[PDB]
Amino acid sequence: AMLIKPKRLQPGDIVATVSPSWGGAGDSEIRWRYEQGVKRLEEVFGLTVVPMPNSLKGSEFIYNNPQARAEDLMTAFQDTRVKAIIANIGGQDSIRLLPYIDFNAIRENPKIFMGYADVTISHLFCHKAGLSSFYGPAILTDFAENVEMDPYTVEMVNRTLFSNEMIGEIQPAPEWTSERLEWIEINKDTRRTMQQNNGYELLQGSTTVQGRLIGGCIEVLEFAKGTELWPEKKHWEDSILFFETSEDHPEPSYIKYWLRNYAAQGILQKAKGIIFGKPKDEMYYEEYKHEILQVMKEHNLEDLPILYNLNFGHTEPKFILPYGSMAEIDCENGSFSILESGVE
Amino acid sequence: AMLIKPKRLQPGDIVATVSPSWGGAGDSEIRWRYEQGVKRLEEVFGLTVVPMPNSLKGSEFIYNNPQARAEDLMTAFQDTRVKAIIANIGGQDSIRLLPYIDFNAIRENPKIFMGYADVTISHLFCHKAGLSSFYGPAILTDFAENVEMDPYTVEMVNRTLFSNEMIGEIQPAPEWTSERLEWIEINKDTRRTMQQNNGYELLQGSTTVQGRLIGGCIEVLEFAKGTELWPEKKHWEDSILFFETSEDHPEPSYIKYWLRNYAAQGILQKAKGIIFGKPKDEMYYEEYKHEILQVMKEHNLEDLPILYNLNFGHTEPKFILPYGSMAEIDCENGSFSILESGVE
Repeated sequence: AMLIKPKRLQPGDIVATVSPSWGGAGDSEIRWRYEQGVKRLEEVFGLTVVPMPNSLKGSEFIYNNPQARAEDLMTAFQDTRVKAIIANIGGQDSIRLLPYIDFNAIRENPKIFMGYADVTISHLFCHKAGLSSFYGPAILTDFAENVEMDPYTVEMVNRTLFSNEMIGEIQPAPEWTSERLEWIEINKDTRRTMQQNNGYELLQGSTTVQGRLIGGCIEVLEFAKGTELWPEKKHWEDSILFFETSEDHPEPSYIKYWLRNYAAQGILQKAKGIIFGKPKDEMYYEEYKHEILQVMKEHNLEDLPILYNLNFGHTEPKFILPYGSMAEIDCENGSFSILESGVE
Repeated sequence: AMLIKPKRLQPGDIVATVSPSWGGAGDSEIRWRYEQGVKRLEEVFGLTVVPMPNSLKGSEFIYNNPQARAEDLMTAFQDTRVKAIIANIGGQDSIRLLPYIDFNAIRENPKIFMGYADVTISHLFCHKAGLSSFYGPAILTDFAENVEMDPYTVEMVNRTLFSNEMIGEIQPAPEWTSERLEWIEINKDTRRTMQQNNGYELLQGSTTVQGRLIGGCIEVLEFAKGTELWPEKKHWEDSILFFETSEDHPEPSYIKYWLRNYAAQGILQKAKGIIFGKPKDEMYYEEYKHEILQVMKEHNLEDLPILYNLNFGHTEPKFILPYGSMAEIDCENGSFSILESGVE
């Protein structure tokens, strides 16, 4: 392993919230939702939440100030009190933070960093600095789930961040949702409709493979390709890639194009296996499988283990993927496991 | 200059035709269209046209055999009798040729290579080999135009490939088209409806900049990012970038993402100017403008000269852009010029 494993959380610890992308958490009509997420962090996990100075100044300020976003991260990391850093929400332009990041400040201050979607860029900040981060729940989307948090997400947070024991087998969620419910306070007492779940889907493969995890939102990863933010070649060696599609529902052909580029970099030929998150609203659920299998066929990778319909990405509930942690794709059973603890 | 300038073309010369991407040129109901385009090269320019062994074996074969596609490319170069190579048509999967390219075969045999769209990847083959190639007309799209080749396209071919004089100023075409007329022989005497062209639009800038051309199809350029097919850092210094959208009609927001990536690589900061080809069907004509200007605003580049609606790309008629040749954007006169000769 080439990534520092951060120390586990425990009640009483300080957790900093940041807005590395969209600054919507500071907005007047979305603020209620942020405070609700904070409320769950304090009550369900016994944590203390401290927002970094610029993280709530509104989406207008934060957009025009990518520099202000970066120093929030630096402030959060350089603070020895802060034990974990959780992104409020994704967005789309956190790549503008690139020339303002002190990677050394991350390397010297190892701690839990969590988020997904566009926060993937921030995960590449930690990765390059040599720090293992966590692809998982964000404040506005997961910790602020109306009425009550999903027991599945809560369980997975306890196992990955609050326990130093091996995570192990990851079971599919009993139900799932991606239903659109506007973040206006009039809806805080309304539950979201849950669709029943199917379980994991094995597209191809017939052996049990083991590799370290790397990847994220497949759209967002394109933003960093060709840049200095892109991980070294040694990181892709013997790896389990995880991809997931965003809320914008990318056309099946774009999934094909992007996978073709991973083969052009030689990444797909290095992988031990691949896992895919559940598409939002299960849109293009069948079309995506066609394009994935076509690419593997085009590049003679028809024996590379691929798991489908996992509970991570733009669908709730989620589990947590620690970057660099050893994972396992059991084709014989169609199961997925993380063969170590998320935290030291 | 860092790219080798090929020898000029003259009557009697042998021109090779290749299918680096879609191999539909050899299909039984399209072969007529190939022969029509060849007929013009033989009669208008007085050239001898020779098909490469695998280039007319059909779309299905050529799709399943990217190595055979590369073997055609290597054959055309290594044969000292061939003075020019012209792609038949674009596609989407020419990136799959990469594992079969001998770059030493290209740099030991400098000659004219011309094409566009997905043939951008093949231009990067020449680019890495150190050869100046020509972003322009292909066989099936331009030369095989029904009833008659557009004089504008014919003029620019003679001014770029047959003449070792300074190309000079490129004037906008009076009319334009990208109408979908099916390539079946019954439609051969039916002409395509033309649209009116309103000239070049300067989006921003007020200076006179000079730089060497580099770019291509902005969608296809994405295929090569992060790969060893991506041009060295020295090639992006003091450059005039040319981008163009394909027939897929990419979302305006995707144009924003890609330009953000160029800004994250530091490419946009090193640019002397940027030019954009007319999008197909002029779809998202005004939407693209906003996204282009929004990106420049995000990175403090609002003084960077940007020309819009030039006559290259997925629209007929076309002019030709030699990679690496010294170009110029005159914001005062709102014009575009090439201060070099396309051929030696």
